[PDB]
Amino acid sequence: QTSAVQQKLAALEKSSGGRLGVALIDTADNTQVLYRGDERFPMCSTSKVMAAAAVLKQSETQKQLLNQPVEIKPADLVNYNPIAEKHVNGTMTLAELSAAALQYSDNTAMNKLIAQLGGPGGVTAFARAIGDETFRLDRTEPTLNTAIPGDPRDTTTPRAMAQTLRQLTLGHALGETQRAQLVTWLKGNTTGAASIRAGLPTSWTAGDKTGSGDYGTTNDIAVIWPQGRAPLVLVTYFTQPQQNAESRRDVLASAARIIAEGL
Ligand SMILES: *[B]([O])([O])[C][N]C(=O)/C(=N\OC([C])([C])C([O])=O)C1=[C]SC([N])=N1
Repeated sequence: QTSAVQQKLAALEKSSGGRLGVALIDTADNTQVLYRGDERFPMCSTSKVMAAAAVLKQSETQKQLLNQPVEIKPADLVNYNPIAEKHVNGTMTLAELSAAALQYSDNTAMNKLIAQLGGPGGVTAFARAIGDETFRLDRTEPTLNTAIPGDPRDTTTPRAMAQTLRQLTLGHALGETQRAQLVTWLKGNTTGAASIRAGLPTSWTAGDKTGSGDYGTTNDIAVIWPQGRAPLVLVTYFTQPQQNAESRRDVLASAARIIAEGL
């Protein structure tokens, strides 16, 4: 079946010239709305939620892990390091790295999370441990953002990422204190007002993690507390046919608005 909402998303996609993937979970009734929900998309920085969550899981058995210092060296800097460059020849704690990765999309910070987990496969292993059979992280920053059409590296599906984000932020994949920490981090994101949240009333509370990469890849994953009802989880992924395509956060906002309309 094709619902009215799915028809509108396809219309949006046609006008956009790219490929759009959407997955909604409404936690009031657990119902789902998907558009290309089982197609793979490059995650880009939306993968940082899984990495941060994996380190939060490690911290459940190490009370001091989030305060553990990690050395930042000049050679560690990559393409986008707004927080880590302040700490070169110094240290950042794993909490500071997590916050920088999530709230500023610092890529050096992400590489330190990946290293703490033993490499990209450590992030994938955590995904599997919490029931996500789809997620895969294969590379570090910055090459995990190449976003080449047809490449399975560093991809997931909208369906899988919505389910995982629900389990991490509203369910019991993490301990209570760690879940709260992840939600606090996402709610303090600085990069998201033009993406999913631009399509929802600005008055609704939400947290999100954006992603950007080559092929004009423009992504967002969000947990949303709408006024008067149970939270939503919403994934919007978008990627374009040209390697040097421009960002299209407006397409994510438009997808979110269509979903909101549909409630
Ligand atoms: B993540 O997807 O937010 C990390 N993003 C990147 O590394 C890319 N751009 O990030 C900045 C510079 C902050 C931006 O302009 O979006 C990136 C990697 S490949 C590419 N074309 N853009």
